[PDB]
Amino acid sequence: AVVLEANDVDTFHVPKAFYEKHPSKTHLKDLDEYKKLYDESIRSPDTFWARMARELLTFDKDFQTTHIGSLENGDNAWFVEGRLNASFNCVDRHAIKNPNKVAIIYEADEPNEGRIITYGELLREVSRVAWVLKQRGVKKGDTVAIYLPMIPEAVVAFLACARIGAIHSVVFAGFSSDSLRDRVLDAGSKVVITTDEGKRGGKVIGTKRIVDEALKQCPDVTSVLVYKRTGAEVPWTNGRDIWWHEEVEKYPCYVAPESMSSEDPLFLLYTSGSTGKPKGVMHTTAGYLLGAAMTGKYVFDIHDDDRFFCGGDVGWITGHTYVVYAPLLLGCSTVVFESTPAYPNFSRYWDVIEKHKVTQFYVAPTALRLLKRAGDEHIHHKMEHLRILGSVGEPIAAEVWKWYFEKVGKEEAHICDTYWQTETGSHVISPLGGITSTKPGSASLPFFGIEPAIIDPVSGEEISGNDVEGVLAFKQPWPSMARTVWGAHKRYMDTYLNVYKGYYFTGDGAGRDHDGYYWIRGRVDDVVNVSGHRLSTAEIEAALIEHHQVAEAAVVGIADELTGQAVNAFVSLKDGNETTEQVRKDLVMQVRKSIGPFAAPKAVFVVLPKTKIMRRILRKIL
Ligand SMILES: CCCOP(=O)(O)OC[C@H]1O[C@@H](n2cnc3c(N)ncnc32)[C@H](O)[C@@H]1O
Repeated sequence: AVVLEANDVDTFHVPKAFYEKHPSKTHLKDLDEYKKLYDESIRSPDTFWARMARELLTFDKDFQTTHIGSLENGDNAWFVEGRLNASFNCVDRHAIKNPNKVAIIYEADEPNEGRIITYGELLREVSRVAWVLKQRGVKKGDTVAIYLPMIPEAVVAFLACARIGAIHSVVFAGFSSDSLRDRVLDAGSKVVITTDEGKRGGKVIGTKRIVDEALKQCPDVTSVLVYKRTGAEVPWTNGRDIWWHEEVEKYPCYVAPESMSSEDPLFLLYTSGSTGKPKGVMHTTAGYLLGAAMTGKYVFDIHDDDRFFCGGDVGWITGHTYVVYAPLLLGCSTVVFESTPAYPNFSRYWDVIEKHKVTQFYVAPTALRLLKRAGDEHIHHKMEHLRILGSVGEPIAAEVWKWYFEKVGKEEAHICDTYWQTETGSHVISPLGGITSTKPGSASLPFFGIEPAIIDPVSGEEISGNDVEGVLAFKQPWPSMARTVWGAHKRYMDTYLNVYKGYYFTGDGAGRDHDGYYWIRGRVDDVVNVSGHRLSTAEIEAALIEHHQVAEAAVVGIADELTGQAVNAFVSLKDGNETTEQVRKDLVMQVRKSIGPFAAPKAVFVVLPKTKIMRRILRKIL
């Protein structure tokens, strides 16, 4: 009984109403077909992933070799001779079948201020922005920084970069000017797409003013594409800044999509790591797109006429994979939500679902716990078409699971706790919608092409059998796996492939129970997740140490109901001219200037245990 977190927890089947209220049948017949297809995906993956790639993707030129490389050397290449384009698979091929089919369902910050975009309209707007970038010097292989909020213009900026072969480096709207500047210089981006101002939950985000303050140290940026979101008077540097609505009307509504290799870099997504500077994880085209289409088809049970809603932001891989690519690849409607879960009221999430007849909802448990405390007077909507409920970022608690199952799902929808990371590109351990039975707090079985292993951290040896515990690792590579860390492959190898040779190291502790289910126990390294943002404790410590009156700094993350994790900072202060309260206030703002407002610590305590600072003694006292 080594796995104590699985003691007495029971299996939860798919509700009988799921099958009764289903428009069609699910993609897999039963649980055995999963096992049959899963064992095929790990025994002979070369034949498996080849059949899947041609069913879900349409290539310019066919491929011959499914996979070469290994995890030992970090030289993985998938579908090496194939050629394709991301914009074609997301827009063009669906617009060819029927251009009047809905692609994007835009729900603006204020209710009843959105719009509905068809695949034909999406192809035109993507083609126009593609032309604007081409006429601004964007060539194949260049990087473009996307500093946009959750407006439909963000999805257009994604595929416009992919249509011409550019590499889009999306920066979460709300990072400080210093964070944006660093992500621009590291990727060498010469073009940046942004808005004049942002509108989230009634508050205004001065995006354009942040970009201006960031570009003061980014000289190589020569083009800024600004979209008029609020129309407020914003600083304008002429010759460099250009208005979206002005430049868009100059160029044709169609452009030919650049043929890309399977292993051409598709995008960069900068992810905070265990140490040093935030590193830009890279994903190629064919493998990543196949990962998104596969998980959408089998985890979320996405069909043609479905309406998909993911609460994640585009600044995160959740919005990358499941707001943009996975739904559009499969040809359904994706909901682009610009507001907060509690604006103007706590029923907003469900207001959108009922209005747009959403079939699949994807939320973080941190947002569920906040709405659960508010009261059940807000969730009185029928939400008749809600079929798959998804959680991400943390294991869903048994009490939160029941609320998600009864109030939202009406005891008729399948809850899927999906475990994955930015470097996985898509779900790796998750239940299959309408197939896999679940356990509250467990991520259920692994996905196709995911061979998980429990590793003894001290011994570095794999622990076989069930009812085992250790750290989580993958034995063989999968198509969606990240290919490198931009500008630092050595850092990529040491972080993910040199910890346990022949394995991919997730950086999480895990356990496997008697039934074979997996239980994610959280990060092993110095990494925390606050409000959906992945932060490094070492990075926050460096910002605090920069203060002239901070001798040393120590930051540790503990559990928190409001934001998943809470960053608590221990600081040592020399004598100074201003009091501790002023320094305490000045220490929080200093972190906001380096990283952002969300990186602000919950509390700072002027105090230092050492032998090497013991993080455990600092956490346990809290
Ligand atoms: C994909 C969400 C955002 O991705 P990021 O790369 O920012 O963070 C991934 C990490 O979030 C946790 N995590 C994510 N999903 C779960 C999950 N379902 N259960 C437990 N922990 C989870 C795991 O520690 C993981 O290494």
